[PDB]
Amino acid sequence: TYSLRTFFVRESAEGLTQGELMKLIKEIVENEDKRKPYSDQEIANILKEKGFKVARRTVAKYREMLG
Repeated sequence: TYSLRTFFVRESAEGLTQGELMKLIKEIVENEDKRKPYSDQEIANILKEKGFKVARRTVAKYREMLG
């Protein structure tokens, strides 16, 4: 009740909406870790994966929206 479409959007995000990114960040924290939680640093690092266009700053903002 959420999954849809395929998965293949490495080179830059699909112009996703700010709202989509939110759930995206939270989704990443869906199965975080205690000794390796998806903190703003992590999620932010994830972006380095050459996927979405985030940033410690942006993540920080989201962190508050969810964290």
